Amino acid sequence: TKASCKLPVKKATVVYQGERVKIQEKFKNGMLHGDKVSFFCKNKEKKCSYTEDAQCIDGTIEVPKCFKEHSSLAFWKTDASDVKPC
Repeated sequence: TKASCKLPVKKATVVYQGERVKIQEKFKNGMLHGDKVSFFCKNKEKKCSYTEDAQCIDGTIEVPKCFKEHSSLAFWKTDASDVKPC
């Protein structure tokens, strides 16, 4: 009775099983229920980036607010997906 999720982004990069990929591609057909993937983010307090593990649920998933599909005022020149881990 485990359904699948739906890539909430068309170009999101997460770390599934310690591997960096694009949920919009690897899971182009939605993500499997329970699938755990971390998103890349940055810490203005530590000046480093890290990962936010996520969990796919029966047809529903809650991506970490950290991720920002909207750039608007991203500024800087190193999105979390391309930052060094603290």
